[PDB]
Amino acid sequence: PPYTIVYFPVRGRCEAMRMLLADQGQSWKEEVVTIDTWMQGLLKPTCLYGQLPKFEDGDLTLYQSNAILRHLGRSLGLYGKNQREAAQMDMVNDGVEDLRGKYVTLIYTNYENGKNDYVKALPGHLKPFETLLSQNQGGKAFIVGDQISFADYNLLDLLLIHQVLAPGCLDNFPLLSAYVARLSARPKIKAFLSSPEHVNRPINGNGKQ
Amino acid sequence: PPYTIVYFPVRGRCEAMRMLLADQGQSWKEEVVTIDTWMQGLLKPTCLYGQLPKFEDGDLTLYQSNAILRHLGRSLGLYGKNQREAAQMDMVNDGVEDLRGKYVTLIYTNYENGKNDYVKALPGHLKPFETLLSQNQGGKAFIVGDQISFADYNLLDLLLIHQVLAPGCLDNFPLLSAYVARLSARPKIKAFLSSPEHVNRPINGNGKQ
Ligand SMILES: N[C@@H](CCC(=O)N[C@@H](CSCc1ccc([N+](=O)[O-])cc1)C(=O)NCC(=O)O)C(=O)O
Ligand SMILES: N[C@@H](CCC(=O)N[C@@H](CSCc1ccc([N+](=O)[O-])cc1)C(=O)NCC(=O)O)C(=O)O
Repeated sequence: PPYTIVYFPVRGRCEAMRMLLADQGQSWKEEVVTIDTWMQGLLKPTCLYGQLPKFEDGDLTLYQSNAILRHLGRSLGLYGKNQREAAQMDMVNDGVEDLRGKYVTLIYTNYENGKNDYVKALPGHLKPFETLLSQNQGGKAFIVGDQISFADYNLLDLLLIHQVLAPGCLDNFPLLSAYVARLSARPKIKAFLSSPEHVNRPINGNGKQ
Repeated sequence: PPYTIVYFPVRGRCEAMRMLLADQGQSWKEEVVTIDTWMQGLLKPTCLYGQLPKFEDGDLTLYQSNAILRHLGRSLGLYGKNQREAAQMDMVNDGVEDLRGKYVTLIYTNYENGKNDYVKALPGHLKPFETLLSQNQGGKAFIVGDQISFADYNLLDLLLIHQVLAPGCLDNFPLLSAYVARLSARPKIKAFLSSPEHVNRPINGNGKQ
């Protein structure tokens, strides 16, 4: 510490880590970068890959949203209790990323014509997560193990944004519906989901949701 | 152990882990699944996400190529010496994945028309890796730290396949050119790169390279 998040004035690839820090009683400094500030002309600070977000933990600067999640997962003890749980948590997080990549592609490159085809193929992509829950204590606890991990926060966010995209996409998935209701019920998270800084902030950076 | 890899008869998303195991004196069992075997019916829905590869370490089954790399990175001690190096190794591996995703998109969905545009934008994507090397002992050692990690194996593979795609794409990058020559010089890897099981195996699953 201290923690600092540099990103656009949207949820996107930072709402997951913002939920993690908030649930673990942590506090961070929000540093906004408008699209005007980003793209305008000759301006280049030191963006490794040229994109955002950028995280700062004490005197450690990091890039890549998932690399940041795994960092907080190691330092804050949210990466399982053994090798098996660690590997399974990566397998799950990667699956979440694959679907998140598709969602981003839809919103930014083919929202109008692709929406119908996306929502139609969606139940096929959400099914694996449903299967994972049943295999672990009947989906009573978390995606992997007994305690909450970084994978749970990323998965929760993926499902929350898909409920806005497709209103009843979880109806055919009992476990996933209860899983979202359960994790949202947690006092720390609930406070965040009902916070002005979260509500007033749009999901994506183009008005499409 | 024992180690087992289930995948298509191509390099693709498994040549990196095959180099890692080979360099660490490990031995695995190769289990091939033809495209014909893929299209069947009842004997098919057994894959978590519905894709490959599938790795087996003793009595631990895993999916997602990157999750498998990180697993071998923890058990075989190829994940750095501290938190900083671990986070930086993830940041690098994720960058490699982003470019690998683009490469796969080109080869399978737009090889004919997209090739020229890809090769033209390529030097902009390889630049970050060049910058990383100079920042670490002038690119004398490895991508991160003093010892070889899983990130190095994945990066080496990404560059090797891009040299086939675009013959002189590394000419403008001194450090990356020496980095590939150095890691390829390693006796264990060199033996693998000159092995029949590797040579006779095509890079992608559609004849395009
Ligand atoms: N693999 C990377 C991808 C990072 C990424 O997508 N970065 C985007 C922001 S997320 C998507 C996004 C982009 C822009 C806005 N906006 O409001 O302007 C909102 C959301 C970016 O920097 N875009 C600008 C650029 O490429 O130069 C990661 O996970 O960190
Ligand atoms: N994010 C995942 C992606 C896995 C993946 O790309 N799986 C592909 C194989 S790699 C690319 C590939 C595909 C097919 C062949 N082939 O010879 O038929 C070769 C390579 C697959 O299962 N494709 C079939 C399907 O989607 O059902 C990971 O890294 O594991």
